[PDB]
Amino acid sequence: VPWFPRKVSELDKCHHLVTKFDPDLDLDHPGFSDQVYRQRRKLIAEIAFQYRHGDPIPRVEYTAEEIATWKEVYTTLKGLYATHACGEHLEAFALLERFSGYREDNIPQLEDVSRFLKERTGFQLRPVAGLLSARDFLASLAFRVFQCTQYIRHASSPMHSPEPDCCHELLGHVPMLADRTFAQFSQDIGLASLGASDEEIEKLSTLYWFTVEFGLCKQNGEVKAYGAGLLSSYGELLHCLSEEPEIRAFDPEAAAVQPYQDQTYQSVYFVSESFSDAKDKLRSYASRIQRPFSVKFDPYTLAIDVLDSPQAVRRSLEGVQDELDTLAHALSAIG
Amino acid sequence: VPWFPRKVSELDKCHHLVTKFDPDLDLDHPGFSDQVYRQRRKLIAEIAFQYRHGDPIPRVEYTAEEIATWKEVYTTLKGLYATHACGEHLEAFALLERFSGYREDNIPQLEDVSRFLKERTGFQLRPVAGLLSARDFLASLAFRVFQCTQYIRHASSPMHSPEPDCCHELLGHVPMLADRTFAQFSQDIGLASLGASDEEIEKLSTLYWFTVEFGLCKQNGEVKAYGAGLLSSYGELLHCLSEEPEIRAFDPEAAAVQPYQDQTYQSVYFVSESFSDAKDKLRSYASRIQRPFSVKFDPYTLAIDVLDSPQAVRRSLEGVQDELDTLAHALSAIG
Amino acid sequence: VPWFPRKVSELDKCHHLVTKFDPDLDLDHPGFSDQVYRQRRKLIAEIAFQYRHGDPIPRVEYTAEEIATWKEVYTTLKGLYATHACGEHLEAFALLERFSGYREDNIPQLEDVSRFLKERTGFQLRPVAGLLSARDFLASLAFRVFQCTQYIRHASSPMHSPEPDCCHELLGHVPMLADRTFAQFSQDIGLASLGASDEEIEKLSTLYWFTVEFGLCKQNGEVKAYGAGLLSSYGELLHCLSEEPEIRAFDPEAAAVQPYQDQTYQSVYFVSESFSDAKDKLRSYASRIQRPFSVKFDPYTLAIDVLDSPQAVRRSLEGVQDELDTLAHALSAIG
Amino acid sequence: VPWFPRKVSELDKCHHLVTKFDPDLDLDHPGFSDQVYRQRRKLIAEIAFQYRHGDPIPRVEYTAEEIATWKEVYTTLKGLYATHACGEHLEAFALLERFSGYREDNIPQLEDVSRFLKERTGFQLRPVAGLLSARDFLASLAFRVFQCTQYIRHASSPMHSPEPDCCHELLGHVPMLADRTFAQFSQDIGLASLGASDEEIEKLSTLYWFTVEFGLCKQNGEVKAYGAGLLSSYGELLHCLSEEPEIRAFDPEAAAVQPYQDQTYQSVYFVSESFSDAKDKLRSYASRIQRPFSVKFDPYTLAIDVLDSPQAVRRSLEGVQDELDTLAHALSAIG
Ligand SMILES: [Fe+3]
Ligand SMILES: [Fe+3]
Ligand SMILES: [Fe+3]
Ligand SMILES: [Fe+3]
Repeated sequence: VPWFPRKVSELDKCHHLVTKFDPDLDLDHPGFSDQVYRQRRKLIAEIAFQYRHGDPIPRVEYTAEEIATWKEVYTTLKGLYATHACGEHLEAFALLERFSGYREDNIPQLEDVSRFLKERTGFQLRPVAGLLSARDFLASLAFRVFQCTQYIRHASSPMHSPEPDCCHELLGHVPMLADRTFAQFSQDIGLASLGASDEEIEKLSTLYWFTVEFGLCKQNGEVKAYGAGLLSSYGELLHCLSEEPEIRAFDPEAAAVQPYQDQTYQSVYFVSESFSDAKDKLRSYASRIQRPFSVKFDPYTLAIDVLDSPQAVRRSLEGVQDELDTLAHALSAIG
Repeated sequence: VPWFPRKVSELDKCHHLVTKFDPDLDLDHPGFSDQVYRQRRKLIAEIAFQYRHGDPIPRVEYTAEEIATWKEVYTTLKGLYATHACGEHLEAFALLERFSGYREDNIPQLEDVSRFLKERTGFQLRPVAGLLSARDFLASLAFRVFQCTQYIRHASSPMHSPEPDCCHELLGHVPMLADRTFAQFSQDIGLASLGASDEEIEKLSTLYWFTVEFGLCKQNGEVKAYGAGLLSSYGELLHCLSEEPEIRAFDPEAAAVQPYQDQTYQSVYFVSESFSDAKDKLRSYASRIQRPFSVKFDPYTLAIDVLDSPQAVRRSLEGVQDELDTLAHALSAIG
Repeated sequence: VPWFPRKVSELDKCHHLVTKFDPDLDLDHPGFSDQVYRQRRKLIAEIAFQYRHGDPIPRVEYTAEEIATWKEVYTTLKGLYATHACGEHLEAFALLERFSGYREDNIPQLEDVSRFLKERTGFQLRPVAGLLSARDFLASLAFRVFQCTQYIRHASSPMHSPEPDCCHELLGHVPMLADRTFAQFSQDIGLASLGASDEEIEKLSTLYWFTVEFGLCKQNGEVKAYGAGLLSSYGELLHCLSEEPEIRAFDPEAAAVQPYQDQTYQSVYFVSESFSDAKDKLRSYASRIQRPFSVKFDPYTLAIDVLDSPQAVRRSLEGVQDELDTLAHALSAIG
Repeated sequence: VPWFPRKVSELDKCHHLVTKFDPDLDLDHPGFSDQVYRQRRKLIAEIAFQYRHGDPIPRVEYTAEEIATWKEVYTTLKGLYATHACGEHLEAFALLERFSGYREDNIPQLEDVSRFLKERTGFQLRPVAGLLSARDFLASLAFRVFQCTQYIRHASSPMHSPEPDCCHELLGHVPMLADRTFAQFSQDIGLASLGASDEEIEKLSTLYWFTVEFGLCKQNGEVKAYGAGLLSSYGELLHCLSEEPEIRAFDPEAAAVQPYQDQTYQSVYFVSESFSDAKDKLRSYASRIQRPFSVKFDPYTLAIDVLDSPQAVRRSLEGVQDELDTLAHALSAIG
């Protein structure tokens, strides 16, 4: 049986011995002349090392050379939201320009966007250095905890980034995460990954690559993009509605074993009619995932309840009935 | 219509113009020769002033004269947990001696005990100076937020305290709050106080006085105490099972308009068979609480969904069916 | 594990193999000089001989003396329904008098009152001569099917009957069965009795003796009677609220093993605050009833679902999800 | 507001002043030389006139020539069930050949097949002469009551029938109605027609024409037919899988206003992936149907609860938790 966390406190200690105190190279593209950026890459990874859950995100000081490229990705891509982007993202980004502080000059710290996501849907961002485990990033996302990075792509590559940075996720991930039914859907991707096998971790990350990271929506009839990495780079948002890639309909099995690269612009895409339809289709795929149990996210204590017994489903079922009797008493109150 | 909070971010700004920047006197008993304790009372009042939600509780430095009285209330009342105290409190206090850091010499800081309650039930302790509003302390309690006071009673009164301190709540309130059934019960007391009138606030606070603050339980046949203030003082825990006060059965309306004082050891007590019997009896009382709506705690975003329409109950009921479809897909998985 | 029916057609064969084609004597009191009444009992018994489920009840002919003692029990007991009887039974009796055909001169046949119960709550009266198995009558009452006797007590004993007749059941059982929550209550006793062992069958029939057959209610503060046999005989309805019997509170375990006779007017009675509270106490008793499975009454096909696996509870919960999506769409429709 | 029934007893009273005591002609094709068949059509039309609910179906005598065309349709169409027909029908027709009494020589009476539908899903066949109101046949279907015709098409036209006969519905309708999901699905079509406007009756009947009467399924990958009239006539069952008609995908609104004829083999068909997917897609279409309320089928009393208030939704919701606490105590029983 593969391992999965139980509390958000247990999310740290068993996912830092595998993901942290690791001396990482600069980028997988080997060798940069960016040593003062590498020390900026080294200090930015050391914030997530001593960070434990419940402690706040320590704020990041920024020099102007990554602020100006944060400005360069801002003024390009915010103008690129009227082009080909999801309309749910447009109202979410308008909320992020008022609440979080999405601007050209000031890059928002990870705390104030985390305080935004707890007030909208209850997600929180979690600072982490690497994407080094595909399981642990998915196992955290079940806890309504999005693993996020605190670094920026380099000024030499301001448009295409081979690794997810704050320009990737604060503009691509978390404006989708401010949606309610997407955040329940993106969690149920991670809710299927607890104790899931390594090919199921791969299949869910194959699924996660094509309906959250790089996924195309359909709002008001017209097809728009809602993927995180689609709304993170310059030409790919122009590429997804362009027709030299092909857009399949979103299927569970076709997104389970889909081949994918990470460097050039992706060929296969998955059109999703709505975030709820992605949630209904993840309900079909998470059922057939073979597992000796299943898990329910217990959102009061923000934990995971293993349903490895009929008795465990019962103490979840009264957790439904204590708030369904709330609905039974609310329908008496209103009227 | 009275005012009630909507988010935990809105819990601070509309409950500090009414409860904070108030220059408080030392104690309601007028006149102490405790000026170096009054500046200690003043600095412990100002830590909650600029405290905003989402920020952690800053740690408190302690001089030895309140350490020794924290040591005095510890070695007496932990010895008084075999006598007349709840067994559900007893295993909880055993968890509080291991996880939170309860001992003789060091008083546990508020961050470590609040991070404990995130792991158990999802309550959090929130630092506040005064008990200045009886509505807002109940209005925060629906948000799974317990208003708590970071000061200590004076060394001249080590046993009886006229005001709730850390010796009141960190030994009386929180080890009840770590129970799952009592936390849902104590929140439903606060869930009736949202938008409720001032005599309904007073009816609920008289109810809160007799089934959370001073409430007596019944485990293993014998009657024990589970009240917060009962498990907070020297002689009162020996007084509640004594027969010179009378213990009534816990009733919805006979706890609503029950008279109460605060100085003398209390006469009337309310025996509760279990916390679930306290929960279903609050379900009967909060139903008849007259209100233009009812409110439901949204445990994902830690907020309140006001159900003032049939449409508002639906967007809760979609959250119930997405919760139940997790359960139906779990019962397919287990078996 | 003993035997219990699954379909309503399987209420017939395995409960007529043990309770039918039995040569029955006239009364358990030894010896009547009433051979024409014996032929009446024999013909009434062979009405239920070839009766299968889905067939209507064949109408019963009545001569002058059973019509006259029906008039006697009707004009005594309807006049006594103002005396110490349930007001819910009073309004249900008014509904029976305008709907089913309750009058002094004509005794109502079983078909019209059965069509009334399928109109109100969905019970059906089902003709059978003897109560020969205490297990099978309860296991029928699981199916919302009340086994019922199509004969009349003796004319020389118009007030006290040693056996349940139409003057017993049509006066005491069926106007309680037309109530919603008491029907769901009395169905849950048989739902507890499905596949239960012999001393569990004895305990559940013993409970049924004290909360359906002879059970006492409390409406508007005042104690009244709602039991079947209490509201079936003349002197017992005035005896039960007299003080020479003792009335304990309704308890799940103290009604399970409570001793009882049947000839003398009963000593111990069980006051119930409401039929809903009786339903909660039967829920708490039926929880602790030891059984390798449970059963859910599926009221669409009127059948019984064994929950002996999490898969069975899943395909039970899917119908709950259809009927709750019905409510979630209804709350969108209304507003 | 249009009129809708409330009980199954009230289903007869206000759907016989509008559909019964009307002298109907032989066929809509004007003029047959079939006077002794017209009296056979008349006596079948008069068996439904004095029919009431709860009163069972009286048996129908059959002479040779309606048996001889029942001989003809049973040899041809049962051979046409391995070809192009739904496999869920095939196991149901095998269930219908065993239980109901389906054979070549004896046309089964309506009582033995209606006793089967109460045994599987809880539907019942209700004898009626004409389909004269498209609302009332839909308004009955919400009650799990299928309006059905106890006559047979003439021997001169034994393969194509201009009107639904016993060969239409006992081979087409009821072996679909024995499915658990389809009976819930076909009721939800009728559940949208309560108090619905005449264009909504027409929109539902055009919907009912294309997903129950003439609807094509997709079982095990291959496309098969599950429509009632498709599995009722000779050449149409080979026509629907043929390619000179076109089979659209089943849609909510494209089935609502879809034009249709009745004489020529139908052009447009609606492929449905499963009966549950048709139930999900009727959940989407009947949601957007404008109505002053919605209706819930209360399957205990076999009646309809009109949900024109939040209070009416609440007395449904206590029915949910009453059988959810059944499920909550079942998950404790099993384990
Ligand atoms: Fe990302
Ligand atoms: Fe307190
Ligand atoms: Fe009886
Ligand atoms: Fe038809």
